[PDB]
Amino acid sequence: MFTGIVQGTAKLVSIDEKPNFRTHVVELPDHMLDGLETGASVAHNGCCLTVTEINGNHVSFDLMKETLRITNLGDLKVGDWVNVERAAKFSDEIGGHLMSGHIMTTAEVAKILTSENNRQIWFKVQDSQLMKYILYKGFIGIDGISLTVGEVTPTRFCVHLIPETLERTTLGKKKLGARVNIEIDPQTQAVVDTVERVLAARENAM
Amino acid sequence: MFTGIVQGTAKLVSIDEKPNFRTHVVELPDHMLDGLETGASVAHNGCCLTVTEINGNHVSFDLMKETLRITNLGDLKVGDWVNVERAAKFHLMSGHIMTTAEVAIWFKVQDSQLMKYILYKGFIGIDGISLTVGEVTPTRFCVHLIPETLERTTLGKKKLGARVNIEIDPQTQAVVDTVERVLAA
Amino acid sequence: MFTGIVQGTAKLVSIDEKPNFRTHVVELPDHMLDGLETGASVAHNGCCLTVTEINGNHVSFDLMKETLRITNLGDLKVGDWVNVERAAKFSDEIGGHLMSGHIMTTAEVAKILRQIWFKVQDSQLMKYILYKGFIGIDGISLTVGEVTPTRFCVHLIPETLERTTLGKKKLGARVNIEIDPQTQAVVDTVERVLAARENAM
Repeated sequence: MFTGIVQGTAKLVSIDEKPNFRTHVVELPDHMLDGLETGASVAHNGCCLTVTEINGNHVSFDLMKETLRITNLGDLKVGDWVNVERAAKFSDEIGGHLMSGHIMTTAEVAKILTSENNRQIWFKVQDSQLMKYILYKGFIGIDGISLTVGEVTPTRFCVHLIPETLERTTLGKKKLGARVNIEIDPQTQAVVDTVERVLAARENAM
Repeated sequence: MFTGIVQGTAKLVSIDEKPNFRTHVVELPDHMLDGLETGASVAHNGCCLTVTEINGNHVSFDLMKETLRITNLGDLKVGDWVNVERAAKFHLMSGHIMTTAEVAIWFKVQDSQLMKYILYKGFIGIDGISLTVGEVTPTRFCVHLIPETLERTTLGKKKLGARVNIEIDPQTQAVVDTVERVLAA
Repeated sequence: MFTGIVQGTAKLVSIDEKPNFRTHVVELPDHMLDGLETGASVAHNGCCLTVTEINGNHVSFDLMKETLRITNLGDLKVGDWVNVERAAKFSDEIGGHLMSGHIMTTAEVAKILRQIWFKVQDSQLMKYILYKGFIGIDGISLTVGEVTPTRFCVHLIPETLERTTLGKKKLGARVNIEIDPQTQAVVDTVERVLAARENAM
């Protein structure tokens, strides 16, 4: 599990390609190393990966072709940067929302409205069926970033940013068109799914 | 995430106003400073804000356009007090303000349409305080407050016509929306 | 708190009966002993219990008379096995599906094909048991398979089957049930809302 509070941005240092997967080597922030052992789970742009090897501030991970296909991770190139977050423990506060690290969909940066001191981004969902999990003032995961859902529509939703966000993540550098990993708030999906089942159940019981 | 159990009140000691943006400096109780770091979340009157700077017990937070638009924080004046809560650990609150209400305790809901989420025997977030809804009407609702609560928050000091931040219970919102979308059909 | 991720199985090596309570001594997997102290919470078959004593790898707990009729723990005989899990630790990575170790009812295995069908003791609770939802069985975090107004099933993977005592259960066996807390609230909110909807009429 993750909080959506990015602990750092790591740069992609090398890619080792294989038939069924790809190896990603990142240079991770020094503070992220203590306690870091192989097999640990780190989120890359919100996608949960496991440590395979560590060398100084250089950490390794393997990506199955599914992951590459389904997330923006498969489009990364060396020198590119990702948001990183180590797994959450019971002693950590949840600065954001409780995130799985499970990416199924991506969204596209549809529009950016920049003004003095402010930045609002609009995203367009790939799966409109998913908008039902994206509520006004709700939570949403973006490239591993926990964010408040601004105005939403049937096909898009937007978010308002603070400087802090722009200074800690890669979000601010994403251009129009950019594909971002999306993660629906698990707790929200659960609520919604549960209601539908109840309503279905009741409909039949009639 | 927050619990809605206020951990303290803090005094606003500095305000930096820029177009569509403020930076508030609050003086935090020493017991809330423990383990606080920049980037962390703290809710001010139920509103999630992010620490930008720590100077002793003086803690900075930026307030952006939407925040200013939707909450009563922009109304704060130096020397004013806010309900503060550090982020939860292991009612469960998002820290996302939907609207504000006026003390009419009975509250007159500014955006009356949101009443569909304010229900009897239900939870609600008032200025960061988790509460259960008492009686309602189409335009307003009531909450029953207790002594410790009044003393430990700025809610006590809240006078007729004063505005409060309303956090809709995320669960209820999800349910309500869901129900309608379904039963619309 | 608990995750629904069973940490092991332990054999009941002793039962000391009293009028008001009972004492079960289990033999805990060695891996579960480091850090364990009296007062520690350990779930047995998904039911939260407290360590009264530690004699080597044999750990003691007392069980209230009520808890005994209410759960399957009362059914235990020396030599029987239980699912065990220590409550979570600060340092534990957040995982599983947070369960409180509180058993609302039990169910009987009614058919086995691994797909197990169950029969709930307190059937008013079926409204919290939903297809595709979560359910706690003898402290195991599972997913509800098909459901009837009477019974529900689960489909078991071979690991689980050999990490827990679930796979060893036979027809007519009683299992401890933990209703997903968040599901209750939701199920509850729903009905509230629907009510409002009619009352507002």
